[PDB]
Amino acid sequence: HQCVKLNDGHFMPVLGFGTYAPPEVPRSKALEVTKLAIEAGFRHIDSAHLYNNEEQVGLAIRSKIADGSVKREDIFYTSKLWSTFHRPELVRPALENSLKKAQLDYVDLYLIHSPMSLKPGEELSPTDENGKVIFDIVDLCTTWEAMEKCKDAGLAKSIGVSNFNRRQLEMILNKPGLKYKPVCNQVECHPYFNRSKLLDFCKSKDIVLVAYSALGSQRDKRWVDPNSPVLLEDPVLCALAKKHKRTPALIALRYQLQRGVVVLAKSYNEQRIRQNVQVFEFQLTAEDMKAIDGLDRNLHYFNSDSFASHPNYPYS
Ligand SMILES: NC(=O)c1ccc[n+]([C@@H]2O[C@H](COP(=O)([O-])OP(=O)(O)OC[C@H]3O[C@@H](n4cnc5c(N)ncnc54)[C@H](OP(=O)(O)O)[C@@H]3O)[C@@H](O)[C@H]2O)c1
Ligand SMILES: O=C(O)C1(c2ccc(-c3cc(Cl)cc(Cl)c3)c(F)c2)CC1
Repeated sequence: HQCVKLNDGHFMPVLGFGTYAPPEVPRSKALEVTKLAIEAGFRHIDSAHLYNNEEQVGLAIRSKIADGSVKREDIFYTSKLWSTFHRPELVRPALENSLKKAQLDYVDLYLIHSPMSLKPGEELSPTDENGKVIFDIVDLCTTWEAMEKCKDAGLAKSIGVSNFNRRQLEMILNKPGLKYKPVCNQVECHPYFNRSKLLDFCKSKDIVLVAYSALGSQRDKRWVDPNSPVLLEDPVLCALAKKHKRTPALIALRYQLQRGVVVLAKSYNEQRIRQNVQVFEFQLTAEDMKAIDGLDRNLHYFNSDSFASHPNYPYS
């Protein structure tokens, strides 16, 4: 039930529910499982305009609020500005549109989803006559300024970023007249890509690293190489799981918590959802932690093939 204090004074629960499902998963499932996650103890819910599920996620919270299970102030709710909305004048309207879909007065946290700005307009993934995604050039410091206006108007209690590397964080950090540092940076983080260098950097700046694909990602065929290793079949995680008689997933989650990383976990399965809350019931030894440290293989599960050429692609 622990939270971590953010550098603007707000608190964030260290365990979060990921809500993204691919589009073939029907939208009514996001409503169901967000309800199950709250019943199970999740209070930190991660969504995004890209996910096409914020209305369902908002309806889940409203329902659990109306049945007396939680109050609005107990729920930590996250959304993200998609990359077609980086131009500063589009940021407050994008946030306001998310608030209307979810039917909430504020978000607990608003993020820049990705630093790879994209052609503004209505399509989430605008593409040219030759199938290429269409980039756009935007000064992210102006985007950030508009983010800061959103906190001031109280529509976002906290603001942060996602998928930034060190050079992009410093750019916000070294901004003349910077009012609010980012509270966090949400990045792909798991034993095969542990981001120890970035984590050390964010720790020195009082910026929380938040892990996604902490369980090795959904291995979606649009993005993930089928030949890539399966995180949860890893013999060291499996050996550790038997020792504590937990599960591999639970080893992977506990690893992030003990190194001070806030960890997300997606599951659309009732039983696995309730299992993940058990991450608070045990602890790994310092030597288990070193063993997991040695799995790092610089492996990004997400294959960028029209994105590697983006000037702001963060694995450059
Ligand atoms: N900011 C970004 O760019 C970004 C990028 C990616 C993701 N995210 C967010 O963070 C979340 C990241 O997670 P992810 O979507 O990449 O998937 P993930 O958390 O890495 O999970 C991958 C798979 O593990 C399964 N799983 C969950 N619990 C399990 C358990 N106890 N035992 C065995 N398997 C289990 C799930 O399958 P089942 O559903 O069948 O249980 C899930 O599909 C996303 O949902 C999204 O909210 C953000
Ligand atoms: O859950 C998410 O946020 C998704 C996602 C997954 C990955 C990315 C992403 C991938 C690469 Cl290779 C690079 C960057 Cl900056 C973001 C992204 F922008 C969005 C699956 C929709």
